[PDB]
Amino acid sequence: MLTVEVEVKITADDENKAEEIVKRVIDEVEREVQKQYPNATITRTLTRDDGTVELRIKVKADTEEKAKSIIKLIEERIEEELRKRDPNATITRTVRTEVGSSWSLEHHHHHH
Repeated sequence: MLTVEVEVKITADDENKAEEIVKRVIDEVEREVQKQYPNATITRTLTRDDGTVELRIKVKADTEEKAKSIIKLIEERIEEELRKRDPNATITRTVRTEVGSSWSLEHHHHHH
């Protein structure tokens, strides 16, 4: 299993109330993901910058694909519940983990 780190930049009308909603929502979704994926660990850090609630989600899951599933359904919910009262509630996915560390497989064809 691997850990996936994304930065979801949540812009709302009230960054105070945006923080409040997104806090509860992830925690309510967390307990429902824990029963689907027992080994998957949901971690989140809301850090407010320039009026944006910068939600950095860390999902340690079986694969990256199954982690992105968890991330996406969180990004659904946190924008839905927030948009109901904050009209300009829009989340920005910025992935902070890159998976594609290439290497030179140099092999000199030297046999006798």
